[PDB]
Amino acid sequence: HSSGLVPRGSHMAIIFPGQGAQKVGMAQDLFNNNDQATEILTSAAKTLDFDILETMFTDEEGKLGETENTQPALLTHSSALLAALKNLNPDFTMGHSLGEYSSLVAADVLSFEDAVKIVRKRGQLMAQAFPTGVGSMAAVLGLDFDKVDEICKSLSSDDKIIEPANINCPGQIVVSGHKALIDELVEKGKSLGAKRVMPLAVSGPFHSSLMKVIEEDFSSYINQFEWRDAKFPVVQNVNAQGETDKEVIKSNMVKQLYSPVQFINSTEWLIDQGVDHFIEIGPGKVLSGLIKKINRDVKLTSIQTLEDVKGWN
Ligand SMILES: [Ca+2]
Repeated sequence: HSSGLVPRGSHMAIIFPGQGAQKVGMAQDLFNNNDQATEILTSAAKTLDFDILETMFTDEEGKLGETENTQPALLTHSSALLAALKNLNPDFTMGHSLGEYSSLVAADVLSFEDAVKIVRKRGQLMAQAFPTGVGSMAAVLGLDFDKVDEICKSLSSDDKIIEPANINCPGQIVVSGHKALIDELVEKGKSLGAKRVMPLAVSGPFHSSLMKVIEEDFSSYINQFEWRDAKFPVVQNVNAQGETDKEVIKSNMVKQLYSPVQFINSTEWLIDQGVDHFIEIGPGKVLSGLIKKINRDVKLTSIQTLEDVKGWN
């Protein structure tokens, strides 16, 4: 201001949701109503080997929530919104699990066509990593991280493991690992003091050390594309810090598979750099809800529809 002392603040981060934020009908309002968004949607349609747009808009096969489909659907919706927005001037970005790929497209690490192929393979490898019934995930609500981690250490036994996977906000920690231990937690969660332990609709033990089984296949595929440096820092899920290096970001995308999503620490790191406005771009406002529980003073904007794009523009 007029004192010549500009407070740390006024930085803005654009952020992107992942699995769990999809909805049938997503992006149907953009298609053929905005040229930039439609370029992205038609790119995804021409690139993918299934009918991504039918799957997003009407999902007559009820497969939108199967992660091999949901991942490219979410990337496509967030990127289509992003392409339609004018003078979005982010200082940083982050995204939740799949959402980090939307950050990579936003920061020009990856082109949209390279990223949509990459996340389709990421979804197919995750979906096929373990047979039905071997690994799963559950949301533990109402407990501090230290208590959830203790519980996980107690139940991990007999060569089976359960680990904190998605560290979302105070009172919401998703855990992941062998299904027998996930189901024991589901059964005993109330007695252990959790407000609610919700088993989740997932095909495997995502973001647990068990996902090392797909590291090699994923590293091999991602070498088929050119990765670039980021134009502004991507706060990565593995380490909760801003990264711009192409080789550091690429290596962290492979580690991301089998490492917990550090959403609380990434949110905190961004606020400690002076981010006071987060703009969520995608279907739903799930990350805005998590950030509100992390810090109630920062500003939250959600961009979900063509009308929200018009209002911003
Ligand atoms: Ca990854």
